[PDB]
Amino acid sequence: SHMSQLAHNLTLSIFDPVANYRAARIICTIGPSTQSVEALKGLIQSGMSVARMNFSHGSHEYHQTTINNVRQAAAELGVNIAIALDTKGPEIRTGQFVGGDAVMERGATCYVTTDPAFADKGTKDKFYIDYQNLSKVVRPGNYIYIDDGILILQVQSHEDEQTLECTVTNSHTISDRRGVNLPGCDVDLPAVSAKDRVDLQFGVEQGVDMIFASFIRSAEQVGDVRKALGPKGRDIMIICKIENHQGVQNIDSIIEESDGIMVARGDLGVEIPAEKVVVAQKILISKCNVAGKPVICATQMLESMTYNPRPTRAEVSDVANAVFNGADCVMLSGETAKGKYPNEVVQYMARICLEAQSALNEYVFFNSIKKLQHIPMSADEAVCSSAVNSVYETKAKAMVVLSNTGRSARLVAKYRPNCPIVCVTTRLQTCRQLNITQGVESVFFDADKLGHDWGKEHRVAAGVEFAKSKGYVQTGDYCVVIHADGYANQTRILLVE
Amino acid sequence: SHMSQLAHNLTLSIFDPVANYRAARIICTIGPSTQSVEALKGLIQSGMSVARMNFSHGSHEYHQTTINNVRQAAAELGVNIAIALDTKGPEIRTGQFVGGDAVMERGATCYVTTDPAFADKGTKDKFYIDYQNLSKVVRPGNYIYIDDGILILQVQSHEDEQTLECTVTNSHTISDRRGVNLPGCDVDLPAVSAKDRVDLQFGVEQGVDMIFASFIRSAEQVGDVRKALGPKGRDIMIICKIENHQGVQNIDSIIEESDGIMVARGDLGVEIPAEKVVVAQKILISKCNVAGKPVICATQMLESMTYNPRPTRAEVSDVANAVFNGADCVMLSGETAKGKYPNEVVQYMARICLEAQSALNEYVFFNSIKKLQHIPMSADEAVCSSAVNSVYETKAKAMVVLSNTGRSARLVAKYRPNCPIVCVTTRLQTCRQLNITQGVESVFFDADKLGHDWGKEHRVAAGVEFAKSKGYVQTGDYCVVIHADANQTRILLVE
Amino acid sequence: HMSQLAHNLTLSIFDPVANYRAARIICTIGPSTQSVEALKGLIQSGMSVARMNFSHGSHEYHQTTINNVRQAAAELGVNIAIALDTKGPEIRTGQFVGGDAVMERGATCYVTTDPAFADKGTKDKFYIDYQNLSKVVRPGNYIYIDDGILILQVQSHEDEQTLECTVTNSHTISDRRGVNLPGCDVDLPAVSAKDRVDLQFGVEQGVDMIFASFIRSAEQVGDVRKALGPKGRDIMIICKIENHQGVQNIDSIIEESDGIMVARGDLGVEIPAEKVVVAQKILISKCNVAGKPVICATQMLESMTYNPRPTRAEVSDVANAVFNGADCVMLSGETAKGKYPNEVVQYMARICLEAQSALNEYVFFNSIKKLQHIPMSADEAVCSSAVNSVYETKAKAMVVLSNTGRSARLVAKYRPNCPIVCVTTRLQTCRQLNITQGVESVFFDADKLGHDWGKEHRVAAGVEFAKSKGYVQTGDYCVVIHADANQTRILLVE
Amino acid sequence: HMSQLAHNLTLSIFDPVANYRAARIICTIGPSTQSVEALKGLIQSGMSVARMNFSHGSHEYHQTTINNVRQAAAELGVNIAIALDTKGPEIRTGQFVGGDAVMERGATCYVTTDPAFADKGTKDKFYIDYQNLSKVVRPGNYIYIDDGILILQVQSHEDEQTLECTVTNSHTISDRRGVNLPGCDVDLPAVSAKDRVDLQFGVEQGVDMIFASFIRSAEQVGDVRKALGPKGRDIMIICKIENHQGVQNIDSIIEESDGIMVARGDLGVEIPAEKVVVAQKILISKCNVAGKPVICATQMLESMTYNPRPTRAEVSDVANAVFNGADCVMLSGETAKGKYPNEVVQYMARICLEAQSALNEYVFFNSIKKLQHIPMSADEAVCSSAVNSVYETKAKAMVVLSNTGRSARLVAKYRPNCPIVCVTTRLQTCRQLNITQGVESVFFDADKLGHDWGKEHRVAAGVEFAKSKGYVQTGDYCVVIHADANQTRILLVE
Repeated sequence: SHMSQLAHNLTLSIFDPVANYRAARIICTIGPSTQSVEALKGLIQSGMSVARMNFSHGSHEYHQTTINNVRQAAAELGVNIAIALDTKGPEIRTGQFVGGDAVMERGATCYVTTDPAFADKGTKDKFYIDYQNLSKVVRPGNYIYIDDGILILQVQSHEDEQTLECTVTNSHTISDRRGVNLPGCDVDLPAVSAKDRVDLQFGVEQGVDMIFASFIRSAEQVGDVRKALGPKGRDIMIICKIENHQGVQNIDSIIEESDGIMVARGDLGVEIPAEKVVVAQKILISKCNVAGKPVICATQMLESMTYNPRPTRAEVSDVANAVFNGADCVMLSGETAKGKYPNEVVQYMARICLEAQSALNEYVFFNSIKKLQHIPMSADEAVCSSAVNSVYETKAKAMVVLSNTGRSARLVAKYRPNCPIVCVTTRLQTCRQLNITQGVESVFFDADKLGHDWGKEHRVAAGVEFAKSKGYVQTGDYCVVIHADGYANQTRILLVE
Repeated sequence: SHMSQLAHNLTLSIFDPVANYRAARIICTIGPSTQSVEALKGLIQSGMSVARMNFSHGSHEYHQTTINNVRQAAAELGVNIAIALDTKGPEIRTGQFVGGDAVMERGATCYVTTDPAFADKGTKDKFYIDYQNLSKVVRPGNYIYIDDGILILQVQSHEDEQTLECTVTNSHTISDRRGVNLPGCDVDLPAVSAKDRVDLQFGVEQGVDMIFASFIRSAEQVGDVRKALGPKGRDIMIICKIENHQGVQNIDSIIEESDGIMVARGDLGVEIPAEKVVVAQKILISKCNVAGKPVICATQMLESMTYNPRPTRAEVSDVANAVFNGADCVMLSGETAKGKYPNEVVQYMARICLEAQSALNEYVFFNSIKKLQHIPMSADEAVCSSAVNSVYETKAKAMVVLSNTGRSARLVAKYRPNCPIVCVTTRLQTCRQLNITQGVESVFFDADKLGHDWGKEHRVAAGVEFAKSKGYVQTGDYCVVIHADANQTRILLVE
Repeated sequence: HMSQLAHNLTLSIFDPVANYRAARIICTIGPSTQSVEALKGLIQSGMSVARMNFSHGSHEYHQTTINNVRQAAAELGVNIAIALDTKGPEIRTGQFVGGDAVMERGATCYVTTDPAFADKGTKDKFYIDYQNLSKVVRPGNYIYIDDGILILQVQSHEDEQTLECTVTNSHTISDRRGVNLPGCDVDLPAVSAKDRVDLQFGVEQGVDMIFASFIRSAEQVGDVRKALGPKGRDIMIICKIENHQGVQNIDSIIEESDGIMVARGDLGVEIPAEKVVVAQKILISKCNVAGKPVICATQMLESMTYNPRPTRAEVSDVANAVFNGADCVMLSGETAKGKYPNEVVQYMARICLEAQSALNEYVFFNSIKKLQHIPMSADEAVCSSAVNSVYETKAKAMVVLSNTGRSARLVAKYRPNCPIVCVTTRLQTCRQLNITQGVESVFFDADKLGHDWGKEHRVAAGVEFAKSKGYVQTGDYCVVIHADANQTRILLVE
Repeated sequence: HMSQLAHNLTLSIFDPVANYRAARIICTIGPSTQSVEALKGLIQSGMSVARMNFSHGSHEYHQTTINNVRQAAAELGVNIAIALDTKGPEIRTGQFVGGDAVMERGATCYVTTDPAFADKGTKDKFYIDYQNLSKVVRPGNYIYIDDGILILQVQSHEDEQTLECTVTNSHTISDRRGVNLPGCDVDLPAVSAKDRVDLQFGVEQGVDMIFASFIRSAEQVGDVRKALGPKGRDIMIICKIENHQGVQNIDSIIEESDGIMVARGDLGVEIPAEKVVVAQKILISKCNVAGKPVICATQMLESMTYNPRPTRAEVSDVANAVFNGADCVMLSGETAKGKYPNEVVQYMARICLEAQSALNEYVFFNSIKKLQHIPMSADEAVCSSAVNSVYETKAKAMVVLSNTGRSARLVAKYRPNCPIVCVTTRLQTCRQLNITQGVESVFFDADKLGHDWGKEHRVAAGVEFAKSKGYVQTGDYCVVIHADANQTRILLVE
């Protein structure tokens, strides 16, 4: 019997043809070294499906350019690249430093103020932290984690109402404006602060496709986001970023009430042990798989390619095992944001994603997933899992989903067929929005030009002809056609003509 | 965990409402006590779906009458009753006896002859056997089996070219013209005798729906029967009767080449031990479910109700278990042909079938069958097996299968959904012909009167309405629609 | 190879029968089989359990059965269990003038509780032994005489002891027949004062098990136990399920008793016959998962009471009782008053052997396995993991050392595809194991052949039996198990 | 609840870590961990195997490694395995004047086989030790240098010993680096004269296992056993899979060797990085199914050679080596020339502990069982059934009496959710089990504490170890097993 992965690894051979449709999706973070149309085209061409604007930095005019360029680059290449707005959030940062940085030393005693006068002239003996309620929330004995939690200062006493005496436990030199975390204090900051509310309204007007919501801990907080986007942005997706343990603990309620998860390894790892982050990843990705919402593998992906032409052995296994975990998206930050090799990172990630995938036990995923759905299931759920089951039964070589919001294509993608899925939509912003779901590819069908398509056949042909041109289907091959969402519900098996 | 029948048994309570819609189908043998339109109406009304005509008896005129009445009775009630023409076959029989019977006592010597002169005036001391090359095929020491093999004669020598000296081993008294079996001789008779060919042509002209071909041993003999049916009957269903051990052996090549099987326990029992025949049944019924072609639990069904008002505690278990094995159909012979209780026999069998069926693990069938299909499967095969899988996932209280030849209805029927299957046909014969396939009902759709229906949605509506008015589905209930040959599945939210 | 259906495709009727019947046969003793010569025949035809029906005959009569069975079995060097089937809360009609009655339909008739009318009853007025009948019966209620194929309907009280009754179903009735009262409180004690003495008789005579009649409560079993005394703590209690009051309770009744008997006939009194079949499946599958013995009970090979061969259906009935999962099949009238007691059993052997050797053995082991609460008790794991070892090695026999039978019964629970050979110091264990399928019991006399502190001697005797019955040869594998402490060997039969 | 996906849904990181590390850690001893003081520290941090890399250093040197490992583990009263990793058919470049070369791009450079260039090479012409190099290479061929990251193209033969080469890739290369020749029959024998001598030294010093290099062929393993000779028959042969010829022949190789090491580094030379990941899965799962130890091998925690903390990716990579199914993880240079040798092992242990205590155990047990041929031999079944018992009973530890250690190794194969405690009279079994996951050895001296014929003393010692490690308590169940015969017990720990 060919039950589960172990059984499957025994057949696999690396010398066999790399089965060619890359399911996994790549997000890049745009920044100084990739903002230009020209360099964006390269990103698209290397394998980007999502541009990620990071609102922790840059004016609106900045991001506005990133928005205009992405659109133009994409239009020139004739593809659809989803734009994502990534929330600043309830961030806590240190001030700047005189000279480059600090040089925090071990034995050292140092001072930390919430006095803004020390922002523009920070020093390694005393520096700024922008969290105004710092000295009203911290006791002596507590630690302040700085710079990805790699620098730890214990708090010793209150120098003044605004300044903190601090011992320096760890030691390492640190750059301008770094990530501060206060374990064991209620950080009162709201998940959608004054700035975010205006950042998110900017995103709605500009027609972003999704939000990457930073530091979500509450099921209730995802609510504050939805509300701040307003009804004029009821259709924009909310992809919650899990960054702290409060978020892991509340993953279920957060998933039940969101559109997807980004598993932010870097941040979790600030106060979660690095080895436990590995498990955390597995748990998060799989909860998402089961729920059928998109999940993104987060930070420190191919980290060495920010400054080197070739990634390290380990970095590679990290990407591969991310796919194996069951990731929809892998993502790059600095590597493409400020990196010295923006095309090469994306290309190489694409290759690793392609490989890993073609070695996965595609089936088990489906079977495992089916076995966990509550029966009796909703028509459209059954409609999809049966279609996927049909793919497997017939060895069908492509699926054509006619989907208009994405619901269907996303709920099919849930059941992991061993073939490419081709989504055909009259909504362009669906094409974009399906760039975070694995294995789906979107073919736009223009209802303004090519008619209303009542008989629904014109759109199905459009899907097959695409599938045909991509190499998925040849005259003879089978093809599972599905439509879900009183009509709705419908599946054909087509003989590709 | 709930994997198989044992698990399922622990939850069942006999006191629970009996899931209505008897899946199994009933075949009756028409004869003197059921030929009247009047009696046939009661038979139909009692639970009959298939009227079997046994051509081992009666002129064409007799069966013309059977057909005419079966038809008119059914037409009057507004139902579709399939007519089976049961082949005579390669039958060996004895002649007649002076007075009712024989009276074979034990160590007695008797003479068996192939001389037709003795056919009308036979005796316990010497009588006729119609198979002409009897003497030319039998060695001394062979047993001659008579009357469902309950009387065994041993052959001692040839008295002349036409007569055999026989010793009597079993003692029983025997009626006129009983079945004769010769174990261990080449019974050279054709599987389609010259008489069979005319009977079969008579079948094609009167528009029978199927042949119940007796004594099939070959892959190739099923051919012989089709070639005899001619091209004007290219559509008539051949059901192969498995009646002997040469038959069980070749069951596989036979199934692969026929439209269905009848497990004739009585005839298998002539020279296979009863206990073995039980297992034979089990094999043949499962071999047919996986093959997806009909199977009929054949003989001696509810036997004592030929002449008693109520059947025996055993006869019932025997029926219950027939449905449990996975039979499509249950057939009566003597009970309805000559029977003193033709209605009550069908009603009781109706009731037993409903009960057993409603206590069977429907799912374990589906899955067990799904996991025995060689992948990759042909589109419609998958389309159906997944359409069923859709049912179990949604607890859909009905299915609507639009099928023209019955192929699709039959292929869904194979995967045992736990609900009524409602077929819609634009061919009337498909309605009759589906009466041997389990848990399916047919709604006819007159493409002549009600339009040719392109969008195939007028037809669905009808299939749904039926289901709605049979009690199967209401507003809110889910319903699975399927058409194959092509390929299309909907899940309807019945309004 | 998941399920039976899949397995059925591979079977062939022309393949040799695997020689070892696993199901066990119980025969009821009566006039035609009480003699040592008749019992010898019965044993050799394949009887495993002498059933004494205490509804009929004195102790002296039953004493004779007990003495004669013992003497028969001994002469053949075999061990035969002895069941004391209980009378219980029976209601019977009185006697009749001339053979029977002949109840015709539209007839009005009279049913008394007055004892005077016992030995001289007619079809116009006849006795019923239930004293409180008239006090528990509203007019309109049906009375069910004779396995409930004669249905009276009550019309009024002619007096305190007599009921006016209209006759519904018309069929003639013999002497003294089973009366049943649907929808009344039959106040009859499960263990009655006459039953008390009966049970104690069995305790003194060393019967091996009781077939307690008409069990309705988990508690009623208690009544049987409390009456067997502390001197009969070892006697097995098999509950007979004879009514819907006991089908509904089957669950708690299994959890308390030592095993079930599925009395199809007496269930069939008011439960429609078709359902009885399903009830049969449920009870057997329930006992099976519980790992306690279950007997398919009445109306078995019913025509072989007067005929030399059974009816087609009477065969399927037996065959299906084995597939259903039963440990035992029973014969009542067929062996008790039958004309062909030997031939009756000899078919039942043959049918059992046939059914049993076509029955997918694995699907059982797996089905029961996948229904046990985890974590399971050591002894439980021990056996299942041994039966697992059996399938993994294709081991051709098992050897269980059990002193009470517990271990053997827990091995037999998980259905290996081979014989189980039990080895015991207790003789009563040999007998007691005659109702659990797939086991054969070898006596090992701790008295004459030493105590066996190594267990190595009893095991040689296990294998040696196995080897002799043609189960295992030099080369074969034998799974050796001892539970309760908790040990399992896989032997390479020398 | 079927597979990892289902199990992942339950898991939470805040559920306390299970306190037993199954994964085993091998360290390559080098110039920074050869002292007893340093070896104590390694062991204490979690090293189970000292690897002697014979590509470098004299016999004298490794003699020192052998003596110290011995003495350190004796002082700490622990049993520590000594592995001899073989040089094999290595192709290496000579030394360079200055530190190294600095290969700039499209520049012509020369390659000699002429020894007189070995000690004084330049970036313009340098030595390579393979003699038939120029007899075996065509113009148009590639010479790979330094684990792949420098590619030369052969242009023409300057002379019988010198190749003209264009430099394709630009990176500088240190002293004596590895040379590879793709699409050339590298003829060198798998066990060379120098290796033959090396192995005999191994045998004489009582190494416990060989880490044989560049194993391409099922019958090259044969050559290693021939060189080890009859005096070293009981030394294990762990074949290193290092080239693609070995990934193809893994099947024939595994079934013929004792175990597999997965040398990502050298596999990575001509096999694209992302494929190696897959080859790792394939090689690991293959061994698990075969029941032989597999070791994840190169570039493990690579940055901790120079840094006090690993990277995020390095951690993932270790973790996944456990999820993939490795028995062992190895550190090469990190403990050899490392600057944080203890901390390297410490961090590694910790990772392996985390990964494993979230690694669905039961799926391994089934994945493997459902892949063994039936009918399996008694000891196979005795072991699988034992584990099945472990699961049915939620037993908290196992105890194997195994002398050569076959049975322990063959139990570990089925992956119980408890620690395995192996008990042995043979000291060398204790060390040799240092490479199978989730097993610990207790040495039972047959010379001081009697022979123990009834095995009862040895089981006590089994359970006591268990007890003192906080695995089993007065109350918990413990599965005892001895195979090769074939006996399983479930003990209620006293």
